Amino acid sequence: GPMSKGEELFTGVVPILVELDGDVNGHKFSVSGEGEGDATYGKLTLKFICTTGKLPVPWPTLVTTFLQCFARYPDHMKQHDFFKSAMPEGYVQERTIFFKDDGNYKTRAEVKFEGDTLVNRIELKGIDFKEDGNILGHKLEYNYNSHNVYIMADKQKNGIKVNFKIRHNIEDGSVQLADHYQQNTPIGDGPVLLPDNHYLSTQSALSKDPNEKRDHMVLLEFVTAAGITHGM
Repeated sequence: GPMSKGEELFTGVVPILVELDGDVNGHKFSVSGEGEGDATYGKLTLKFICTTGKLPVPWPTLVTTFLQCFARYPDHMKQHDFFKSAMPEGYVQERTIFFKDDGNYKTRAEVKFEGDTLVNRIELKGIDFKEDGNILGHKLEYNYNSHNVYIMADKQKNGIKVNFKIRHNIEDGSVQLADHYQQNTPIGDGPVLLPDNHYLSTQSALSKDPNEKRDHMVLLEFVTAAGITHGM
């Protein structure tokens, strides 16, 4: 049987909407995204458009901000899926992202069902970026590395927490570190699943739509949970 009501909402393909309101160093920008997710396979397919013009930061720096409820949790781990258990009312996802030797992003997002669509709505505030640094200078390669992140329960606040480092490839062969600190809290009062410590493993591919003239990103992602019971 299902371990939560929300688990049942993800057994097939679900449409996705993403809306981001951004302000980096006083530059305001907006991004809209559309696509589909299939948590049976842990797969996301998304297209984002900057509706205000050229995106003032590199697209790869926003990948983590733009849906962990679509992670594939194997049968033996479904009791640890906090993200689906918060649905349909959803969760708040908050992060500070510290870019080494550069500025920070602060983000607040709500992830929930609106009608039949899973919607991620984000406010982003970026401050203290260098005008000619890797971010505002668009020195990041248009690609993305794979990452394994360590999910832990926050029992006192009835949610989950995670810290992880994202590595962004730079055009000179160096790496720009983006240090993530993340807190997720349920929006509703209902019971949720608080997990044992485990990993989410993510693989992402970035591409372009050949028929899209606007500044945009196509994102394909695969996310799966992996446990550390080590029963052996």
